[PDB]
Amino acid sequence: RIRLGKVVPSSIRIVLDCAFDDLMNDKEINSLCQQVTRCHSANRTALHPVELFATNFGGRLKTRQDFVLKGQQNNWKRYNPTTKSYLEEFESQKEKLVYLSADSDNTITELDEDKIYIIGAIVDKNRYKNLCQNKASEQGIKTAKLPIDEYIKITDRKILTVNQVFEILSLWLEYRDWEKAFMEVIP
Repeated sequence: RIRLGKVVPSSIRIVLDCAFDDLMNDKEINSLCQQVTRCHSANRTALHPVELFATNFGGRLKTRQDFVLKGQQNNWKRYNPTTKSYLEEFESQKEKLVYLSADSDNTITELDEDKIYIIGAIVDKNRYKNLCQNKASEQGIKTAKLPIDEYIKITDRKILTVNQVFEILSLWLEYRDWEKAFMEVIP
């Protein structure tokens, strides 16, 4: 791709919620692990890089990572992995958390610089009905989906990966146009 303009970092924080390794087999972990790297690489070159968080980061996911990258991950900026839940890291900013979920009745129309956007670090999330709605709802936090229904077939929407959702958000900061952003990532 070709990026127009000067790189200005963003205040926004984006959290990969990695507490779902109960759910996946090894192959799915291996695949999640690659999508995590991919989020970081798209962040590395964004026009407006965020602070990327990996919460509840551990277990088979951390293992697969160190296995594949052999330590390069520790050199990643602006990248904050932590065993703590996003609920802990952001104890003082709970009302600033937004859990993204295709099942929300809310829709993002813009991202705010003061907010914290969560992506469930889960593969084939389609086997799990309302999985991320249930979780955030139970926590008292707001959920929202991306405003992309006019651009994606409902059966493809459910198939969007963790880096795809990240890339859409990152690319939105650059173009401030949800359709330019979406099209850049999908076709």
